Amino acid sequence: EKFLVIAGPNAIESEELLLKVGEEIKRLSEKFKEVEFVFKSSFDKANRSSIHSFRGHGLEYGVKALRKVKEEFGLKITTDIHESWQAEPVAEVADIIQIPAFLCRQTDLLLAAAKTGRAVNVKKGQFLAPWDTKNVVEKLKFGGAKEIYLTERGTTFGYNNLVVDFRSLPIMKQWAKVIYDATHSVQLPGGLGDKSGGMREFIFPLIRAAVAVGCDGVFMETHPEPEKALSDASTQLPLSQLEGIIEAILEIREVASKYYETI
Amino acid sequence: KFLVIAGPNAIESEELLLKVGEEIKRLSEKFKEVEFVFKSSFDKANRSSIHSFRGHGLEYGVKALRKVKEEFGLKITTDIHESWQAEPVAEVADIIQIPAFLCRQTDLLLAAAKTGRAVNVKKGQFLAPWDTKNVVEKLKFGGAKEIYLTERGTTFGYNNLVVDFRSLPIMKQWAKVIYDATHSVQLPGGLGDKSGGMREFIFPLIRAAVAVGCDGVFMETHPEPEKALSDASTQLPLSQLEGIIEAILEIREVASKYYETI
Amino acid sequence: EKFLVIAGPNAIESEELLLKVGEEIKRLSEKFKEVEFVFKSSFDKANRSSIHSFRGHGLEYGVKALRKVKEEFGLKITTDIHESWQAEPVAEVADIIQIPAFLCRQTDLLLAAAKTGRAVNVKKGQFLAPWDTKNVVEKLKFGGAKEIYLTERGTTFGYNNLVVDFRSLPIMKQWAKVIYDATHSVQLPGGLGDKSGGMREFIFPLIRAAVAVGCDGVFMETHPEPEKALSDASTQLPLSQLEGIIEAILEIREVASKYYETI
Amino acid sequence: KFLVIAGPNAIESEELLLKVGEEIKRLSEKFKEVEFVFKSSFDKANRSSIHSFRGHGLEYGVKALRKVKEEFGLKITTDIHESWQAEPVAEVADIIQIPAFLCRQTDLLLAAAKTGRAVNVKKGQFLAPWDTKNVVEKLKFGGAKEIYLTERGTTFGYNNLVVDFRSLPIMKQWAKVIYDATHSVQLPGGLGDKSGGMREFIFPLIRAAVAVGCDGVFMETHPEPEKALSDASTQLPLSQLEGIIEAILEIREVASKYYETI
Ligand SMILES: O=P(O)(O)OC[C@H]1O[C@@H](O)[C@H](O)[C@@H]1O
Ligand SMILES: O=P(O)(O)OC[C@H]1O[C@@H](O)[C@H](O)[C@@H]1O
Ligand SMILES: O=P(O)(O)OC[C@H]1O[C@@H](O)[C@H](O)[C@@H]1O
Ligand SMILES: O=P(O)(O)OC[C@H]1O[C@@H](O)[C@H](O)[C@@H]1O
Repeated sequence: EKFLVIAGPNAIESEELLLKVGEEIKRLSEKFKEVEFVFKSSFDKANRSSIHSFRGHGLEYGVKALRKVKEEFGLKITTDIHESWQAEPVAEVADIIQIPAFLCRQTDLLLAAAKTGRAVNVKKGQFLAPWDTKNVVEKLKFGGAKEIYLTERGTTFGYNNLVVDFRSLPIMKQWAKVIYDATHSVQLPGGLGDKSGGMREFIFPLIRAAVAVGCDGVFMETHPEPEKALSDASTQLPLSQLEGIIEAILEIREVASKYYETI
Repeated sequence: KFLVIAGPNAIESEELLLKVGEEIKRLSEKFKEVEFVFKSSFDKANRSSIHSFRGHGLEYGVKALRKVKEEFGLKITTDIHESWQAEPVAEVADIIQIPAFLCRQTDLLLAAAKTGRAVNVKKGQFLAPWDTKNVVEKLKFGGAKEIYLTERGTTFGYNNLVVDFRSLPIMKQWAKVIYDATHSVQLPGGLGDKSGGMREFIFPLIRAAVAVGCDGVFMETHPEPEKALSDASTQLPLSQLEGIIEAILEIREVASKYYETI
Repeated sequence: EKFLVIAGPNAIESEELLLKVGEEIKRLSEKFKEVEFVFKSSFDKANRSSIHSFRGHGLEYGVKALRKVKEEFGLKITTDIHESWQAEPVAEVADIIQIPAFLCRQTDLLLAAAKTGRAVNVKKGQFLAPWDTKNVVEKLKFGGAKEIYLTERGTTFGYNNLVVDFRSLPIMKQWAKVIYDATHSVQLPGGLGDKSGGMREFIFPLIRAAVAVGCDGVFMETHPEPEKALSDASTQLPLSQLEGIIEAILEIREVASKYYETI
Repeated sequence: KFLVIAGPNAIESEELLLKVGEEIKRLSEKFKEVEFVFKSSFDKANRSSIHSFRGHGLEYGVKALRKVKEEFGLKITTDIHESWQAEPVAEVADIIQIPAFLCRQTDLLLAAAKTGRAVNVKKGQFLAPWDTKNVVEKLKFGGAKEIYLTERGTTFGYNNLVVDFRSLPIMKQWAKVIYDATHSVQLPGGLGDKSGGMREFIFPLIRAAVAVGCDGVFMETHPEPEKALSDASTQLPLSQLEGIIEAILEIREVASKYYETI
């Protein structure tokens, strides 16, 4: 099957940032024809730790910027919703509606996404056990979703730390396509006090682990200059490294694929 | 004075709310040293299963809660799940409750603060005690003046929660602290299509809460927990409420002498 | 029943330190007649994180120093063993043989303590679940132990941190007398890099929690000047505070006792 | 070259050791790119139950292991539990293994280092990856020159272990790293009087280990795990060993190009 790579800047800092990142993703989609690229970026960070952190420029602006990426680069789009009413308008541009980790249990939000007809990707809550996502998929199917994804993004391990239990990949694959979020999996929630931290040095090794185990795609946030990102600056991958990382996971996936267990 | 938040988990009917409210009123008259606040959710917006009980709607819920406040003269508290619900709920709710999974949703917090009502935030199972400082800050920015933080357990491996009592003194640095004696013993998704829990530990842990030191306790109670349409594994039998309250007042009286300052 | 208080300096830094601490414990045992005091101190710290940390002055010296405390103050004694052969000689002075947390599963060590005829107190491993201690008691009974204690000293919670799940008290009470270790429960394993850290400000509050829940005794390490301790300096209680803490737990125990559930 | 530690968990009999040793020898001849080390414990000193299988003694165990080394010319590794066992075991063991629960016992570590043999320490379920720096230091102080650190899971709530693969690169800073594919999927005391485990995850996680990067893998194997007198829930069927090894060599070959330096 076609491997999915969801990538883009964490937040829509500006329409210009999106086009800059989108141009590279478009170039990569031309080379890596066996990959299905989906451009990602949030029109709003509705769950920042601090009231003083960057949130975004609103839904209207965000959708407009995302539509510009799809229009100019012919790229598929995905962004996350935070309250039920946002589903309808976001569905106008988003091919995949993303459900935030903390909100993976909010029935109304899941139902709102499901009835749009768009695909739905649920970030697995840090409080959820792999087998607890079965009910998440059931809600979505009940709501009309035909294309469902579950994203592994780490589990609460003590305070301000997350661990990735790779056993979750084959488990969640029993009821949905599985995506591995390579950048949030290394973040240290609230690690910096007023903001979450992260350990970039582990992004690549853990992504190699994910593809060796077997998943249906990877989620990677990238920015031209991570250090200047208005959000998740500790975990966003330098745009220049995207190509190399993608080539690596395709190679590892190929050599490992024959050993992937049938679920 | 000591705060005691109690009532049925979900508003299964205003009939249920009146029966429980009646007992809470009787206790209210018996323990003048305590401030009772009646709690009940008009909607369970985070059930594990799509087929589980959610409720009868915000309008039915607000009406029933209003009945309780008018008939028993009890303060009210219920939780909201989306920003637009803050305003209508503020009509009856003396304290607006913010769900644990939603403790980081800025718009929900601000919406609650805007109503001018008191705000009680359930500490997320994914949050560290010190991470709540930022939660309180958002609320103050939103104009909230009476803010509470509720301990309800922390993710400990899969389908299990642990109560780190160090959180009580830590959170006390920036807000009034409440101990949720009901959900702290629940086992998330432990029953497959529902969450479980161990009632035998409710009392022991609540005794620990007052020995450590907290500004109040949160306890869900139902006449027949077994028949509850929600959180049946953790809800306390209405008949046992009085005994537990008297017990925590006694322990608090003696232990309060040692509560550390600030 | 008579409440047990196990206290003393973490390690036998010198015979003089033991006598100094012992004099205070003797004085307290005279006032708190309803309490059964047991003097504790390790003749060896066999599990320090660093090879450069203080271990002790040997078994022979340690036993001699402990015997001096029992002889001079008529106090009961308890110390921990690390290998099977130490049981016999330690049993000569120790009324209660303590089994280290990391060693709570070493069958031979448990058996060695059990056959001495002395009481045995097992520190619950940081890797053990409350219900896993049942088999620990079974081994001891099999080995001849008639007086068994299980000590709560925290559970691994993420890295370099421990949490106390007070549900363990009523659970372990099903098969043994339960002791709460008020000082190790607040330590941060390896928190200081080459040594473990600790948070003293939580010692008293958590001990209040333990007695409110209900236990058969408390374990508290104390030192005249914690800051100068050659081990566990972050968690040892100033000797001057011992009396106050003891009085407090007796008061809380009394008021709470009528509510203690029958196991 | 890549290290592969394999063999039956416990020395149930030298007969069992010879049968398994025979297959490991055959693989040894088939994969010259790999260095095989035969493993088997002469004693299970940490069983949950007093009634469970422990072994036939150090003398019987050392003799059987010596048979394996002499008949198949395979290096040997077995674990010790008390300081005095280091010396006699060093007679046959090329690598002395230190049990996870005992990774902080200074005298055990020093005793192992003194023999001059290689030392492989199972990382305690209570240890953080960075805490192992001190473990290696003790061994160097004791005179050890060939030191390994083995990842075998970390305590994650009750009766469960999680593998934090970030530990591989972190521990690589001070020792050669081995991934225990067998015990990493075990569920401590999960079966009441014994530990459980989920075999279905052994292979997937071992693939992750080589993709991340490690100096070797540790896998316990038994002709009929079902009949094993120990760790029956995690031991790998002898027939499946070849396939898994070929698979990890292939993955390692491709992924090794990306192993980060230092
Ligand atoms: O405000 P902090 O704690 O940095 O992090 C919240 C972030 O974590 C993720 O949910 C989002 O990317 C959001 O920006
Ligand atoms: O998993 P289930 O039992 O469906 O729901 C979890 C419960 O935990 C709390 O958030 C609510 O009271 C809710 O009903
Ligand atoms: O060397 P560190 O890490 O400080 O701590 C080991 C200590 O933790 C407890 O088992 C003992 O009291 C021992 O001294
Ligand atoms: O709980 P049980 O199955 O008795 O023993 C735990 C096992 O885990 C490992 O230390 C040993 O291989 C031992 O046999």
